[PDB]
Amino acid sequence: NLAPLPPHVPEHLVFDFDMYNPSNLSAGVQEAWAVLQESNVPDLVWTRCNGGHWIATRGQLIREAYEDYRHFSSECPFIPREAGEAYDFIPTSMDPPEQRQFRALANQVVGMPVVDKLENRIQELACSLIESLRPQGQCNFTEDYAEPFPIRIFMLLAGLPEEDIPHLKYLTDQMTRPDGSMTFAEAKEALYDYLIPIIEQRRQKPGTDAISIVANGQVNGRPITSDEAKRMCGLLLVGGLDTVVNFLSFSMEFLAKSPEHRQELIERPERIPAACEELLRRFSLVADGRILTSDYEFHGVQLKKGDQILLPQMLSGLDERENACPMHVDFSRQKVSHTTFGHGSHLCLGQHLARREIIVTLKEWLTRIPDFSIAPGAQIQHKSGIVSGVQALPLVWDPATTKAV
Ligand code: HEM
Repeated sequence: NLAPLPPHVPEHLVFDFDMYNPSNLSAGVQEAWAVLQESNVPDLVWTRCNGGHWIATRGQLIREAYEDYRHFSSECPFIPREAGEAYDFIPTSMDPPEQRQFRALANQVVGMPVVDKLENRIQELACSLIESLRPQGQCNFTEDYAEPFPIRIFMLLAGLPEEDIPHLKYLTDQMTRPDGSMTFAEAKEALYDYLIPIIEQRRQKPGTDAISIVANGQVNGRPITSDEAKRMCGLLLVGGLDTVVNFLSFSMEFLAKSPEHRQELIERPERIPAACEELLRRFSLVADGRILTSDYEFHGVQLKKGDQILLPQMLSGLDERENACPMHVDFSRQKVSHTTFGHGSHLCLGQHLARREIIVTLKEWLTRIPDFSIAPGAQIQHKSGIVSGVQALPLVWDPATTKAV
């Protein structure tokens, strides 16, 4: 379903990419997107799918667009428009200078100091989940570890009941990888029906959980509103539930297939940090955009006020101009260039938590279960959207090759 080409678009710039169902999906998600970087594709293209929108295909353009909030506003950051429209998360649907005050608070909740404090639980929970898995010689990594690990830590941070997971998780998924089961607004509403009561309850009787800190926070010398708090917490949930979860499955899927990569990490543990970076570049998975605040001419292409443009954070690091042999995983690259956690003022606050969750998992999984692989005849399927994912990850191993700790 291609929408009719708007008048201002040179037909030579058309490239019908469907962000929700790329063509090469079988080959893998990062691979399906990278077709945008082939020689036959202009740097800046227009796609008639999902209502028509621009796509910047190169690291350089993406970084520029992200730096430029004057022209490229966060107001309507999701494609399609109804989604970017219904989207009112804070600080994500705001531009500087307004953005800054909400950012500062959100930072209080997810920042470094919080990670440092939660470190022992992270380490505790991972060791526990793995040890539990170890003797089975088989899981569903996606359901068995990728989901529980990050979510339980979040539920811990937020002081929310583990029981709300399934419900919460469904709504989150609807937003990033729309099912067709519910629209963005319907989905936004449900997450909101959820948060409302809790926030109220934490304004009256504050805790030490993330929600309490948000609900009772100060912004521009005055108290945050209830609606504002609802809107921050809404974002925290989606990052908490939907990002780390998917990243881990790509990395684990990759590790299950590359014995040599596993080994390197086992023998030269000092490399874990460099490898985490490489994996964040290679298995990057977020694609959001911006809205043109006016007519603007960008790299010789005429953009019209109101046009949306996708600036796929995923693409910067896969771009050959940025990284030689981009599709190749090399833990010892001189420079790992990516924008996996974004670029500009909206640079991801949860990056610290995310990095801690990844490193712990690698170090801990490798220690106990150094040798594993994908279940014979399982066919791994990726999914595309704002946040790309893995559907299921059937792994098998010989219990006799594991090590208890
Ligand atoms: C795999 C890990 C993650 C990746 C790849 C990721 C990616 C991103 C991206 C690309 C952005 C900027 C979007 C934009 O400019 O439109 C962002 C922003 C944000 N992320 Fe992360 N995210 C991850 C994990 C997390 C976690 C664990 C949290 C905290 C629970 C989180 C919280 C946030 C927040 C609060 C923002 C907004 C910052 C602002 O608007 O100034 N993210 N993330």
